Formats: sequence, C-alpha cells, structure tokens
Amino acid sequence: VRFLQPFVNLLSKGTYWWMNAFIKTAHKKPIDLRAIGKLPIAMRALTNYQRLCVAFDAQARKGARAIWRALCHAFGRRLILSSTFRILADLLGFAGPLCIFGIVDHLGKNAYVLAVLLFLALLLQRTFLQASYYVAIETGINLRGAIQTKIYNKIMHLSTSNTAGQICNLVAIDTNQLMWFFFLCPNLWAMPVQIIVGVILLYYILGVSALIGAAVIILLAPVQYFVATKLSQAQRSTLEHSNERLKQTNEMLRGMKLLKLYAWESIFCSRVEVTRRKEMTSLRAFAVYTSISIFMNTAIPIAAVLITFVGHVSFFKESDLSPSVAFASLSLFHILVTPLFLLSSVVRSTVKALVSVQKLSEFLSSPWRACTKYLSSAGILLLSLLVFSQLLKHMVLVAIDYWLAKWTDDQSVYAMVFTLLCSLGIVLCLVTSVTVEWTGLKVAKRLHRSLLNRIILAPMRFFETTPLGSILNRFSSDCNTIDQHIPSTLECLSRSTLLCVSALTVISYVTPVFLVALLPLAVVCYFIQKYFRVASRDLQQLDDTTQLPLLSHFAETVEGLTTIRAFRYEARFQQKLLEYTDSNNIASLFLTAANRWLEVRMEYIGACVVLIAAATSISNSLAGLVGLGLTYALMVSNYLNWMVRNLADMEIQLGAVKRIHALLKTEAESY
Ligand SMILES: CCOc1cc(CC(=O)N[C@@H](CC(C)C)c2ccccc2N2CCCCC2)ccc1C(=O)O
Repeated sequence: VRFLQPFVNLLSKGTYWWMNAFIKTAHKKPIDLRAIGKLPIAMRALTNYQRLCVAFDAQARKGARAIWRALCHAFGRRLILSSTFRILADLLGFAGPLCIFGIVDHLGKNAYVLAVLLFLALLLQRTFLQASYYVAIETGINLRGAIQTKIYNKIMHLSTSNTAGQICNLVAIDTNQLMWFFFLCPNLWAMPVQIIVGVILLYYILGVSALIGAAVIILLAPVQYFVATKLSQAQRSTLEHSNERLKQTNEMLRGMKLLKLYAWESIFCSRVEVTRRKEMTSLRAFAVYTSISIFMNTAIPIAAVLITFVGHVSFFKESDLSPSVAFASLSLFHILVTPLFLLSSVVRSTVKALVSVQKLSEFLSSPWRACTKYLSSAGILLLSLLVFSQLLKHMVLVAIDYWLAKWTDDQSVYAMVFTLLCSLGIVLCLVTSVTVEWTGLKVAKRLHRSLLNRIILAPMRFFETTPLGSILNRFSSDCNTIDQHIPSTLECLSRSTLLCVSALTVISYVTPVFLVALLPLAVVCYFIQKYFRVASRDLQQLDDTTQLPLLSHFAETVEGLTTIRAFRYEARFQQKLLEYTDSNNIASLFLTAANRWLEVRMEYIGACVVLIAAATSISNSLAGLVGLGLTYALMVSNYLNWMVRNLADMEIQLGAVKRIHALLKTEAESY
C-alpha cells in the first residue's frame, strides 16, 4: 500500500503532501506496478461491492430507481462531504471580489488587514476546492469498481439464451458515464448556488445595472448548451463518414499486394480521397460549431462587462463608477464565467449517466519536432495570422481592463472609447477563433493527403515487415486526433499561456517590485510543472495500459461463459476480475492524486502571488490600477493550472502528429 491518502494527518490529506515523496521517486526511475501501491482495504472491489450489495438488500427490503437509491445509500456520505467542501469553496471564492472592493474603497478614500484576510481566505478556499475534487473523484472510482464487479457477477449467472459487444461497451462507456456523473455531481448542486449568490452580490454592489450585466452573462449557459448539442450532432454525422473511410482504407491495406501487382493503387487511393472529401465536408460544420463555442465562451463576458458599465453610466445615469465598485464587479464577473460555461456540461453528463443507469438496470434485470512539422504544414500565412491575432487579442483584452481603471476617476468620452475597445476585442476574438479552426482543418487535410500518398508509394517489403495494425491505426486513431482534438487543445493552450503572461505583465506594470519576487516563484513553478509532467505521463500511460486487460477479460468471459460455468471455475474468474479492476483503480487513483497535487501547488503559488501584489500595491497607493493588479493577481492561479493541464494534454496529443510524420518518411519506389 503506497497510496496512503487516507492514512495521514488532515493537513497532508488536504495538501497531498505525501505525494511529494512519490513524485520525487517517480522522477528518477520510471513508474512500475511495483512502485505504485496496492489499494487500501477501504477502497477495494470486494469492499465496495459488499457495501453496494448491503445497500441493495436494504433497498430491496423497502428498476432504475432502486439502483439510484442503492447507490445513494452506499456512497452518499462521501458524496455530500464532497458537496460540502465544494459549496464552502464556492462561498469562500466569492469572499474575494468583495474584499477587492473593500481594499480599493479604503485606499481610494483597514487595507492591509483586508489584504491578509483575502490571502488567508484564498488559500483556504483553494485547498477546500481541491479536496472537494479529490473526494468526488475517489467516490466515483469506488462506484466504478463496485458497479464493474456487480455487472460481472451478473454476467456469471445469466442464461446462454442471450450481445457480447454490448456488455463490453456497457463496461467500457456506460459505467464511464456513470462514474463521470459522480465526478461532476458536486458541481451539479453547487453551480446554481454559486450563480445565484454571484448575481446577488453583483446586484448589491452595482445597483440595478448589475442585473442587466448578470442577465447578459447568464445568457451564456443556454447558448453553450445549444452549441454543445449541435457539436455532438455534427460529431455523429462525421463518425459515419469516418467509419466508411476506415473500412475503405482497410480494404486498400489488406489487398495492397494485389493492387501493387497490377498497379491499381492510384484508383483505390482516389476513391479513398473522395470519401475523405465527404468527411471533410462534415468536418467543416463540426469545426464551425467548435469555433462558435470558443468565441461565445470568450466574448459573452466581454459584452457583459461592456453593457454593465456603459448602461450603468449612460442609460441608467446611475452612480458614478468608482474603482472599488467597478473592479469588484469585474472580479465577480470573472468568478461567474466558469460556472455558466460548465453548467451545460454538467447537465449533459447528468442526462447521459441517467440513460446509462437505465441501461444498466435493463441489463441487470435480465516533441518540439512534431509541433514544428504541424505548424509548417499550415504555411506562413495562416500561422502568422493566427499568432498575430492571438497576441493582438490579448493586448486588446489587457487594454480594455486598463481603460477601466483610467475610466473610474468628460465621462461620455471614456464610455465611448470603452465601447469602441470592447467592440474591437470581440471582433479580434472572433478572428482568432475562426483562424485557429481554419488552420486545424487545413493542416488535417494536408497531413492526411501526404500520408496516404506516401504509403501508396511504399514498397512491398515495407508492407510485409510492417504490421497491418499499425498502418491502419495511423489512419484510424491519429488522423482522428489531428481532426478533432489538436485544434481545440492548441487553441486553448495558446489562450492559457497568453492569459497567464498577460496577467503577470499586468501585475508587474501595476507593481514594479513584484517582478523581483516573480523569479523565485517562477523557478518554483517551473520545477513543480516539470516534475508533475513526468509523473503525470507515466501514470497516464499506466492508467491506459491497465484498462485493456479489464475490457478484454469481460469479452472473454462473455464468449466462453458456458465453458467457465461448466468447469465451475466461476470463483477463479471473479478473482481475476477483482485483480484487474483493482489494478485499474489504483492506476486511476494515483493519476488523480498527482493531478490534485499539481493543482494544489499551483493554487498556493497563485495565493502567494495575489498576497504579494495586494501588499505591494496597497503600499504604493497608501487607485484603480491597484484594483487592476488585484483582480489579475487574484486569478493568476486558474491560468497557471489550466495552462499546465493543457501542456500535459498537448504533448500527448502531439505525439500522434509526431508518429504520423514518422510514418510519412517511409521509402518510396522510383516509379
Ligand atoms: C479541475 C480539473 O480536475 C478535475 C475535476 C473534476 C470534477 C469537476 O468539478 N470538474 C469540473 C471542472 C472544474 C474546473 C469546475 C468540470 C465540470 C463540468 C464539466 C467538466 C469539468 N471538467 C472535469 C475534467 C477536467 C476539467 C473540466 C473531475 C476530474 C478532474 C481531473 O483532474 O481530471
């Protein structure tokens, strides 16, 4: 047992301090199934299975509702403990904007004490938030173990009269949707509370104009939900053509010998290219919806701030905009963004796992070179336009946030220039979104065409030596990755890095002394990031590689069920399944603990940054520039952990482009 998360004092339970030792070891020598621990007794497949079966007996003494109530009876204590942590973290995160309000109101007219209390509340709030995430993940994984064991125990008893692939994917995707509903279940209860208290605080701060602002920002959640629905629709319509193109590529690759013998390769390649053109026609709509999602997500808050402040000053002829009031409202808008954006995802996952539990009831009742090659496939025109648009968009963003400070203290001219710059910002953001999506599409097209052509020209000895599985897998999974994940992830990594650099630039321009303190933290940040990455890579690979046995086992058990029951070998196979699912659970649990460790450390670095910025700016001013620095240093932590998550998410996905280009360089016959 090397997963001693339950077995430490509450502080290291809260800051995942034990993981430190592990991660340090995991940096020197690679991670093996001997280095990762064995799960505690509290979280085993047998322990959670027996807990769930006791809950099921209790519910049967008193269908889908039966399964939901049994899952409640079995995991509700920990589910509501995670929900408590999450709601306390939500309220203590709201404790930030009003504190910025108090600080800027003091110094524009008790300030240092407000700054240190902001620091303390921020530190405690981020710790509680990460602990909430962790408890939700742990109870979700325990539920996955119990449900896997239960559906396997049901596979054992079912009759020979009865769909093996259905059971295999019921273990593969339906239990997954259930576990992810349990991952996001605290959010389902704590996002409405968050949004309500946010709108209430905004109203209390800004009078009546804040309600117009909060309505405009809330108008983001339904639009995001509609966009996500259209995106899944386009996803299915793309998967159709992708499956047909895959079958055609498999035809071309099985009979490559005969084709090359009579030189029919070019005509079959042309047919595959026609199918690829149809799939690209569908991918265009998919990318349009993805671009609309990115643009709405970034542009609804800009317009919300614009309408709020302008209508507050001109239309309402309302209170004069003071720095404290304005920047408190801005911080509350930034705190309001994320719940409004992710509420659609929470609801969609909720209905998805509801369907999954209904189905389970019905069943149970019976790499820099890769980046260089990818960017070079785009061309200098699209790459230059993309980089210029990203940089100028973030410049316009910081520009409007600074014009806010200069606004606070000819008010018509200020309002007009603020409106002009917000329009410039939304146009520039739409440009950067459409450009990243167009670049993604163009690179996918070029890379796929070159790959197909370069394996058409491949010699026969190459095909005899190379496994057919790999040549098909490059077109099957990696071209899919380049088609779907690389555009969005590259765009979001660009946004995360540029927003982080922008925030540090803002709080350095407000506070010239913070720069001196930036370099230590910078170093710390770097180190942590580095170590996390290596650990997070190993674990991730391990977590994937242990899932293939499990599903495989399920498949086998469904195929040779009558033989296993004839042998009376049922207990041995249930034992093998418990061992496989325990390997998978320990892998996923250590992966999530490493994630929690990194996000806790990055949030603590963000807390130190906000404390330094608050202290030094309140000092130098003892006005609106202090509020600017305060907001940006307040939220640097999100940019930081989002950017490191996106970098980890970026390298793995870029490995696919790397190996596509690797296969692209095979020898060609001088035809
Ligand atoms: C903050 C990321 O850590 C997690 C967090 C969770 C639980 C969780 O409340 N998630 C929120 C995101 C946070 C920022 C609110 C969420 C809500 C809706 C849809 C997706 C998501 N997401 C979950 C996948 C990655 C981020 C978007 C699970 C798993 C993880 C994880 O380490 O993988």
